[PDB]
Amino acid sequence: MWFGEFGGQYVPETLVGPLKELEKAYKRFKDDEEFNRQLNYYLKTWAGRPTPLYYAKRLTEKIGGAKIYLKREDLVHGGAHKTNNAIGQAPLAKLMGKTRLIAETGAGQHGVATAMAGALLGMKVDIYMGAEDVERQKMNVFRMKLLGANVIPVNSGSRTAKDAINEALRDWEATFEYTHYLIGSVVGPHPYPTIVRDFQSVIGREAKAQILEAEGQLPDVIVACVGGGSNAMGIFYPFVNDKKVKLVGVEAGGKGLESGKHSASLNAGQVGVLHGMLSYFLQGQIKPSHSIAPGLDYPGVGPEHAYLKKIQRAEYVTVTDEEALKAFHELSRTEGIIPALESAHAVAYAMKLAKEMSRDEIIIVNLSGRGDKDLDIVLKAS
Amino acid sequence: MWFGEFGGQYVPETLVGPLKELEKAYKRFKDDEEFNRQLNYYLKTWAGRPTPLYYAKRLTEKIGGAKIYLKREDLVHGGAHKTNNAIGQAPLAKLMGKTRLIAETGAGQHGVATAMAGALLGMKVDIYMGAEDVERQKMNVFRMKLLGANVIPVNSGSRTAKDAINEALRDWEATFEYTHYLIGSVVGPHPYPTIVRDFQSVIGREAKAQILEAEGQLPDVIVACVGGGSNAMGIFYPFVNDKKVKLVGVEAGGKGLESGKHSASLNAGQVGVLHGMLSYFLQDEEGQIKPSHSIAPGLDYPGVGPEHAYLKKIQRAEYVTVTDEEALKAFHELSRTEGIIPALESAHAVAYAMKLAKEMSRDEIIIVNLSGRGDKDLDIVLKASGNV
Ligand code: NA
Ligand code: NA
Repeated sequence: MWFGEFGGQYVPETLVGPLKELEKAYKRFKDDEEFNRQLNYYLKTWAGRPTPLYYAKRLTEKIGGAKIYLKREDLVHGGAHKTNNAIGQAPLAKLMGKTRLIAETGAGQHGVATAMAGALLGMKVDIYMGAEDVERQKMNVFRMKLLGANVIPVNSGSRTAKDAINEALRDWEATFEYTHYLIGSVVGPHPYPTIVRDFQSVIGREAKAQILEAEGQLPDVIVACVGGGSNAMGIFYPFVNDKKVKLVGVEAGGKGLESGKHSASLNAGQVGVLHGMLSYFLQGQIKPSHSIAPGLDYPGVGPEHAYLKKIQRAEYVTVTDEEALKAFHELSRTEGIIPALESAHAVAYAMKLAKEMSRDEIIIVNLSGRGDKDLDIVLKAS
Repeated sequence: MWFGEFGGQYVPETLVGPLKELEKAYKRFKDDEEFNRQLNYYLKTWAGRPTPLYYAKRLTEKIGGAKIYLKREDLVHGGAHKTNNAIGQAPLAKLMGKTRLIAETGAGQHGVATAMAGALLGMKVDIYMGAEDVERQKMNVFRMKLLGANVIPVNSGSRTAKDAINEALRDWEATFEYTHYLIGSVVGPHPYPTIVRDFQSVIGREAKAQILEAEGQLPDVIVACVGGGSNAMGIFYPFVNDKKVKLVGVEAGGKGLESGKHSASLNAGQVGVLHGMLSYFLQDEEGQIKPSHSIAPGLDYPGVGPEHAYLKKIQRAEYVTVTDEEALKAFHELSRTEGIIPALESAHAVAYAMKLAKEMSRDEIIIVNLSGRGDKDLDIVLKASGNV
């Protein structure tokens, strides 16, 4: 329910029933042999798991310190770690007798991931998306329609992600009998933060096993970018108990901390209730965020990261638009891997951290996705 | 050098030393322990091999006939099988003491794959590309420059693939001391058709093991799309001695075979010489390579590998055509039905597999090589199909 004081289930009574039903359904299937046989089989044959753990040899020699490994989630079907979550939540919903999936999206990336999972399982999929987001993300919207999903633009208020979230809550409230709300990150009321993190944990369990095979030891640092925080928890969570591993989350520094134009909820937001959870967001009411990485452009952050920060298990830092962009070009030229701009934040801070560390130390960076979707954006910038 | 009567080494005398040195190095390293260790390590950690074999249940049942499995080359780093070849050849060139990679590309996908490999190995990369093809493929070209590669537009001839290949050939002739010419399909002068096939054979080796594991027997048919024939030879080759295994190569039918606007070299082409090989080519009454059309840019290659010409002669493999209309429907169909957006080249294979399974019985099996992912083609498909 909670992670320290963070988390919770602060929703209108109308949503309490649907949430307990989700929580009970999850408790039953989570460890179920048959449900896990279906999920591991989709992740293998359909999604491509396991993803490799890659030694960035040339980048490492260039900077001069720590060995840099990349967890290559960029190679997941769809090009983004979000697939892991969406393909876990979709079959679950079908086991509860749901014929429909809804979800909201800002950058369009969870939109794509959900439409894909829906196509696979033959469920209807409706995606809420602010009309201003729709215009900015022409290609993700087309991807969604290609996969057979309906994209409902929201043409009220600020016409942004905040307006789309609310419209999806009102929808689910009306249609939970047959509809599952497929939340995209480790946010929202219990049990979503836990469910999402459990479905992304596969990343860390593989990474863990892959670095023991390659180096004979656990890593010294694990770096990962943080929007809501699903890829970060995914890779962090199997190492939470291992005291020797530093966990570093990298939030979107945007145009700089002092400009207002960033998405550093943990580093600069205040605690509050939002989206049915107690955590950090930028604010009284939500204030707008910004990031060149569209997936990091979300006012809030996960309550389990809020917790890890409070108890100091994990450290959180920022990287600017300019820093991520240079790391986008760096990894491309030096390793032949074009990273998602979200992932480039992690890479950019890994590059800074490596410089100050010893040649015998080890950083693993969660390369949360590939850069193909971001080519237009980088072309306007450069 | 030969596959029956096709293949050969039809290049100026200047290129014969370079091609002997390449053949000598390949025979030295092909079975070398360390070379294969490093190659397999890259193919695993950098490219993401193995790729899974995926059962498309929903599609199979909708059609109501033979089983359809997709070999998921769309998941390889880069989005396409091409990477398998590029990461085979680039280290080989380095071990030969070369510091520069050059390459032809028409769709831009091979040039991207070449750029990625050169970036990894820290080699210079020059990509020759038809000026008309540069204009039609702005994101693949941006990808190449992002990767550190220089792109060199070709304004000679019809400014298409054919001309890029010749300019590539002319450059290598001058610079072969330091430059390896990274040929991107099972084409070119010997030893390239053999080499490229050998580096794509991994696909069929994985598929053979995976289908045995999944079904307890070999496939009844295997379907791959054919431009130059790289991905098809890759999946075909480890099954060629398995006599019962049908092999089907699907070529671009374009607007229709009777329209001339297509790219079906094996079905409608004549025997000729181009690119330093003897194989099948699309040409007119006066011998010149005719322009090739397909909605799938990677099947614009105006000829085909000599080994496919050989397999067609001895009727080991069958070769068919599929139209733009048909491939485009398969692209939509696979996206809705399996949530996998295929490359338009691969959608040719799927389209044929969908036609073939319907006629076959429910206990027969078809492996389709899903050669690439469709992200690169979305601008094309939105223009063709429309903004829904
Ligand atoms: Na945030
Ligand atoms: Na052809």
